[PDB]
Amino acid sequence: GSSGARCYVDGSEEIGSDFKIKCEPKEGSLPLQYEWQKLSDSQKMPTSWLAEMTSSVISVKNASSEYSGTYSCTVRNRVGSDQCLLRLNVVPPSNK
Repeated sequence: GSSGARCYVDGSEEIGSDFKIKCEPKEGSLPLQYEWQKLSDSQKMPTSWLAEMTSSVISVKNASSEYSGTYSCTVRNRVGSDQCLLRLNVVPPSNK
């Protein structure tokens, strides 16, 4: 499939739901430099954003129904320096 960049997100929006993010840059050889970028009202995640600076695989909690934002991934390798688009959404279950 993708060559050099792997970006996708696994997170189901629910009060106390399941979150997960994955981003790994594998272009023929090991990458040079890469860092994550996101826009989430809950942006306060120092240790979490550190792992995001270089993650490969991440797990989060949907404990908050306000964790809906547009994520993003950035990789820079002489052999494949580009960006990525990631997304995460956490909200409350609309019961009928």
